[PDB]
Amino acid sequence: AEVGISASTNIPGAQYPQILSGNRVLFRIKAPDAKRVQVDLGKKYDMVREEEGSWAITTDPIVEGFHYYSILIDGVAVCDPASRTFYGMSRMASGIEIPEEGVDYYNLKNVPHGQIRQIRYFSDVTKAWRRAFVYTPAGYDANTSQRYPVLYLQHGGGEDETGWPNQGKMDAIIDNLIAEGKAKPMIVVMDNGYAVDPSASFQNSALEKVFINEIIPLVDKEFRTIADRDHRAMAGLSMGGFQAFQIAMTNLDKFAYVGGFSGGGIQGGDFSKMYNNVWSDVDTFNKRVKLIYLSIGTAEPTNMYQTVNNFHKEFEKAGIKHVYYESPGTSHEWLTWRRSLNQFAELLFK
Amino acid sequence: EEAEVGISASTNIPGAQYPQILSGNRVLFRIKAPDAKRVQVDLGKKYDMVREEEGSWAITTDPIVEGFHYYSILIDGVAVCDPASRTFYGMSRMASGIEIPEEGVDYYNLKNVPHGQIRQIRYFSDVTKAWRRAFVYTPAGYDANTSQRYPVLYLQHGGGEDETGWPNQGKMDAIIDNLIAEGKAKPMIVVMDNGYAVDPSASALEKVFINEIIPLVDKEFRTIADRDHRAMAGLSMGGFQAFQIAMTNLDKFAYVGGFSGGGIIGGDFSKMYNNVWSDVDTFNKRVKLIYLSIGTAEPTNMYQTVNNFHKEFEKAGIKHVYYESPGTSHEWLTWRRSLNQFAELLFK
Ligand SMILES: [Cl-]
Repeated sequence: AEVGISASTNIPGAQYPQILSGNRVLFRIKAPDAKRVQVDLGKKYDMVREEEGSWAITTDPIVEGFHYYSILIDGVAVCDPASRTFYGMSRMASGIEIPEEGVDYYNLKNVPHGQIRQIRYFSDVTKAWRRAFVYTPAGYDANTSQRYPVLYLQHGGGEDETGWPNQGKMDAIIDNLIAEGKAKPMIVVMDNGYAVDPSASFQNSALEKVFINEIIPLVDKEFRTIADRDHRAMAGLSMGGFQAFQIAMTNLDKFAYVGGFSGGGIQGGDFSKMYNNVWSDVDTFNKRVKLIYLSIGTAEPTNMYQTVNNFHKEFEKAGIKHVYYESPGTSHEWLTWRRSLNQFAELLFK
Repeated sequence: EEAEVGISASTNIPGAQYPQILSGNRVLFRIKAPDAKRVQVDLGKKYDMVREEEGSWAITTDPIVEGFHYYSILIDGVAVCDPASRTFYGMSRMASGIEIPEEGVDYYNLKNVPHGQIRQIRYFSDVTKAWRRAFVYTPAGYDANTSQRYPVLYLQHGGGEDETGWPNQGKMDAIIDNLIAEGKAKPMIVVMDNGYAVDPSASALEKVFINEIIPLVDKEFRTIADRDHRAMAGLSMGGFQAFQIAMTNLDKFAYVGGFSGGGIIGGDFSKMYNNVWSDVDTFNKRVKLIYLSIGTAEPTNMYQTVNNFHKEFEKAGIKHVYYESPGTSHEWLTWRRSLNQFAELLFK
C-alpha cells in the first residue's frame, strides 16, 4: 500500500517509517551512493532503489508490540536516522512500535502520574559510579507520612537501566494500574544488571553484593519505603529474571515476591537442591514466599521457551506454588515483558 | 606510519575499544565494515578512513579540541550513529557524541558530594494538545527538608536538541551538585523543558511556559514563586527564547541568561521587547541579572550577534555580565562553562 501512519518511535518530523494496513511497515532512506541498503526487522529485507537516491521497502506484516531493528548499509548494522534509539543488543539501537488494537494500558492517560527519577551512587564493590532509575507513585511528595513497598525490576542481557523506563513504558503501566485500583501504590527501582568487582578472581556475586549491600540500603534510606521482606519484590526479564531468582532465593530474608519474565530456570542438577537447598522443605518454603511468578511468550525461540517452561514443570512436580503465564502470540520481545509487568504488579503486596 | 594506542573515550559504549584518545588529543577510530565502499568520520571535519587487512577501516584525526563534540560515521556517504558510542539528541536526530577531557578540570564530573536528583515529569498541554515531558533537578536534601522552599531556574536547550540535552550533553547535575556542595551556588530547582511547541489549530511556546510549565512546577514542587526567585536561561535558540519570554514577562523573572544566543535585531535597540528597557534606570533596578556568553572560537556570525548585543547593552548603560569562553566554539563545553558561571550569580 502507500498511505500509512508514522510510527510513534519516529524522531520528531520524520514521516517514515510508516505503518501500513495489515501492520506492514514502509521504510524509506536517502542513500544515493550506497551499494546495499537493508532493514533488519524480524528478518532482513533488501530495500530497492527509487528516485533521486532514495531506497524503500515494505515489510511483511509485523507483529504488534515493540521491536528492535537496524538499518544495514553495505552490511554494517546501524541506528536508523529516522527513529529514536534504545540501549539493546549491547549498543544503541533503533526500535519501532506497532500498536495493538484495543490495548492501551502502556499508553499515557489523564490519570495521576508518578515520577521516574535518576539517582547516582558510587559502588564500593565495583569501584565505579552507578545509576538507577526510581519510580515513585503519584502523590509521593505530598503523602509524607505514607510509606511504600518496593519492586526491584531488572532488564535483560544487552540492555541497561534505561530499559524499563523506555522500551518497557513502565511509568504508564504502573501509573494506570495504580489509578484503576488494580495495583497498590509502590516504588520501583531499575538498576543495571552488570557489575564487575575489579579485585575478584547468569550468576554474579558482585551484582548480588551491589543489590544487598548498596542498592537496597540506599533506596531504604533515600525513599519512604516499607523496608521489610513482605514489602520487597524482585523481578526481571531474561537475564534479569535469572538474576531475580538467584538474588531473591539466596536472600529470602529480604524478599517475599519474585518474578522471572522469559528468564529463570537451569543434567541440570538435582532440582530439589537448587539455590543452596532453599526449597528442600517445600511446605515451609511455600509459606515463606508470597509469590513466585514465571512468564514466557508462546512464540519464543524453542530453547528459551523450554528453559522457562521446564522450570514451571519442575515447580509443579515439586509442588512449589507459583503463577505461570504464557503471553499469547509474542516472542522474546518487550510486549511479552510489558504484559508480564502488568500482571505481576497487580499481584504484589497483597 | 606505525599504529598507536590510547584511552577509550568515556562516551564509548561498555566494552567498545574505539574511539581512543591518543597523545595530543588526536582520536583513533577503527570500524569493521568489510563490504563497504567508503567509510568516513565527521568530527570537526570529514576524514576518510583507510581499509585495513580484515575489512577494518581506521583513521587518526587531527588534534580534537577539549570538550564535547557531536560526530557521525558515514558509510557510503550515509551519516549514522557510530555503533561504538552512546547517542544524544542533537542536529534534530539521535547522533553520536565524543568527550575529550580537560586535565585538572572536573566541575562537571561526579564527585563524592551530596547529590540532587533529575526527575521526569509529564503533563498534557492545552496549547499543543499533546503530552509533554520536562526534567526537573531538585537539589540534595530536597525530600528531607520539607520546610524548605527553593528558587527555580528554567534552562533551555538549543536548536535541534530537546529536553534531554542539559541532563546528558550538559552534565548539568554534576555542575549544579558541585556548585551547591562547594557553597558557590544557592540550593535551587532547575527545570528543563522542550523548546518547540506547535498549536494543532494554527507564541505557542510562550503560553506553554507562562500558562503551563511555571504553574505546574510551582504546584508540584516547593518553590519560592516570585520573580526574585525565578530565572530563565538557554543556549543558542534557547537563549533567544529566554530573552523573548523573560523580557515580555518581567513580572515573572528577575534573572536572564543567553549562552551563545539572545541578540534579536538596523533598528532602535531602545525599543526591543516592547520598550522593556526604554527607561534604562528603572530597568536596571527591576532586573537582578542579565548574562551573555560566547565562545571565542564560534563562527563569526554567531560571535558578532552576541558581542554586538553586549555592546548595545554597554552603550545604553544596561547592567549585564558578559563572558567569552576561551578556545571553545558553538558546542557544549561553552554552555557547561556558562551554566557554571550563571548559576553562581543567581538568587543573590
Ligand atoms: Cl538475556
